[PDB]
Amino acid sequence: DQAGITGTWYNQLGSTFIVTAGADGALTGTYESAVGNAESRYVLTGRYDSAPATDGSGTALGWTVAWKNNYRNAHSATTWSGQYVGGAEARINTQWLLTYGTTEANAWMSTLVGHDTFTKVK
Amino acid sequence: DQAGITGTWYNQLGSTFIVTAGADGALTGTYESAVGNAESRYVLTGRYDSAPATDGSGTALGWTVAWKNNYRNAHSATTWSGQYVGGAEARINTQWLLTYGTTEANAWMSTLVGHDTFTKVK
Amino acid sequence: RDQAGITGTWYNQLGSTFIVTAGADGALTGTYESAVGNAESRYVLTGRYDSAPATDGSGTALGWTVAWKNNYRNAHSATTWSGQYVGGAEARINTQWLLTYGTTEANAWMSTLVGHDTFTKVK
Amino acid sequence: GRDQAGITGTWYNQLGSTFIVTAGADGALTGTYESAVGNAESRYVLTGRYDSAPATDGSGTALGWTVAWKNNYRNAHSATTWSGQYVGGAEARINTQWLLTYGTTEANAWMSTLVGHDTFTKVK
Ligand SMILES: O=C(CCCC[C@@H]1SC[C@@H]2NC(=O)N[C@@H]21)NCCNCc1cc2c(cn1)OCCC2
Ligand SMILES: O=C(CCCC[C@@H]1SC[C@@H]2NC(=O)N[C@@H]21)NCCNCc1cc2c(cn1)OCCC2
Ligand SMILES: O=C(CCCC[C@@H]1SC[C@@H]2NC(=O)N[C@@H]21)NCCNCc1cc2c(cn1)OCCC2
Ligand SMILES: O=C(CCCC[C@@H]1SC[C@@H]2NC(=O)N[C@@H]21)NCCNCc1cc2c(cn1)OCCC2
Ligand SMILES: [Br-]
Ligand SMILES: [Br-]
Ligand SMILES: [Br-]
Ligand SMILES: [Br-]
Ligand SMILES: [Cl-]
Ligand SMILES: [Mn+2]
Ligand SMILES: [Mn+2]
Ligand SMILES: [Mn+2]
Ligand SMILES: [Mn+2]
Repeated sequence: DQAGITGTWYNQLGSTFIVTAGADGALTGTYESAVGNAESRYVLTGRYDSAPATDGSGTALGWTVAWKNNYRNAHSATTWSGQYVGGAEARINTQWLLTYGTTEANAWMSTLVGHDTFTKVK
Repeated sequence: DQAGITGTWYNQLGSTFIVTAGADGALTGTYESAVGNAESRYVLTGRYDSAPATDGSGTALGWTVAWKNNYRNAHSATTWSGQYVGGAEARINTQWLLTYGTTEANAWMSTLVGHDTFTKVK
Repeated sequence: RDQAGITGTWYNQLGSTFIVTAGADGALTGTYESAVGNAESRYVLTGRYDSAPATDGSGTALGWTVAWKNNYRNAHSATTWSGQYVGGAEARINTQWLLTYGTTEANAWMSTLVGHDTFTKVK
Repeated sequence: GRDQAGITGTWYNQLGSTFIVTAGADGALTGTYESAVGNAESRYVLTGRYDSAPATDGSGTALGWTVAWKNNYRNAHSATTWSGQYVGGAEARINTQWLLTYGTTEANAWMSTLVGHDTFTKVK
């Protein structure tokens, strides 16, 4: 699985997800969002299942982007939770949560939920 | 900031969240869950907003546990998204997604959602 | 307004059947037939939509609840879908859903699934 | 219905919002919702369902309901759905996660839904 997951992915919004997987269970790389308060690439870090089930089940993985880089700071972070699905139509299917910083009065409105699909198709 | 986040946190389930924060925004550490297909400590990694807003809002952050250990492999990953609230009694408020590896037929049932609040006292 | 647009029979990606009638002032009523899970046949659904939506190209907010009891079985669970109706050439209802099942207190942490369903008038 | 009388009544969550509901013997939830925060004033219609024959075996009673945020004063072009369980006992509780969706353009649909969680008890 380490082969398939490593590389460059794109989601349904046009965002670019560059990731290296290491055989211990680590995800590293960068994220460029096509939408939102975001410009250029952002450090991403995460983990995946190093020894996944060989019966057809996807490989569970997740990663986090804190939306601060050398250009702008959106005071938020997104975590993607999902699974990688091999086969020729190699896909990474996620649900995500995006939290931005708030006062305590506004905390009830701090988190967005959504879902992305990535493939390696430019 | 890093002094504030770094340390040992416990959520409402009794889980143990050991995290180190770097100047760059990095999060690293170990997570011990008191419930679930989990045993002993799992590797975690994430990110946090290195330079939060100046209006008294919380610090955005998130992290991912892949639930493979030397002892247990639950074929799942959890991502936590939320914010660090500093003050006399510091708090991390989060929402999390837990995805487990499925076939494509059962993908619709692959992701639990919940909310965790971590404090510095058990 | 979108009363007629929403009203009808809709199908999601799973193959579930969503039969809904939208009333004059924002009521949703009808039945849901899941193609998956611990479910047989039609279940009662109720919901609300925004009966006076913006007209600035934005979707129409809605949501509804199914409890997974009918006369054939009881899955001790409810799902809520929250979403928007998008009109036009091919109408679509785009949703995210929360499925909660009964649990003890110490198992509450694992009570709720989340997912996304897209309904069209096809398949 | 089992918990048809416990569920029924006037609840409050952690934000101070007010949840006034009536359960029917076979599953229906009807009532009004008055949010303490957000783009809302006064009461909004709500409808939902609950499991009227719950396992009387440790488990909570699964339920869910919806508010569209339009009434005679405001229209916030959004809807919230709560799903969760009623837990009876000495402190009856309703613990929920919620999804709030608001009308968006197609290019902005990605940002259309907030998730959160509300705890209701029958004490102001
Ligand atoms: O936009 C970003 C950066 C990343 C977005 C990209 C996601 S990540 C998941 C998805 N997938 C993908 O590729 N891109 C997208 N941070 C803004 C969050 N919001 C701050 C805020 C504050 C207030 C508001 C509203 N909002 O109103 C109330 C007052 C204050
Ligand atoms: O248990 C875990 C990881 C432990 C983390 C606990 C969370 S993490 C968030 C929260 N916060 C905290 O501290 N602990 C808790 N992985 C197993 C997930 N379940 C897989 C599965 C498969 C099937 C099912 C049901 N489930 O039924 C259908 C058939 C297949
Ligand atoms: O299956 C159903 C009813 C139908 C749902 C259809 C959804 S609704 C959203 C989506 N959209 C669509 O059309 N159909 C799907 N209720 C689940 C009850 N499960 C109880 C339970 C206990 C344990 C488990 C796992 N489960 O493991 C962990 C431990 C114990
Ligand atoms: O607020 C409401 C209704 C009241 C909700 C009360 C909730 S209900 C759940 C919770 N529980 C509880 O008691 N009160 C709270 N409608 C706002 C819809 N949003 C419009 C919008 C558009 C854009 C934004 C941001 N917002 O970003 C900027 C760009 C576009
Ligand atoms: Br923003
Ligand atoms: Br499990
Ligand atoms: Br089941
Ligand atoms: Br608003
Ligand atoms: Cl106001
Ligand atoms: Mn808002
Ligand atoms: Mn189930
Ligand atoms: Mn599980
Ligand atoms: Mn936003």
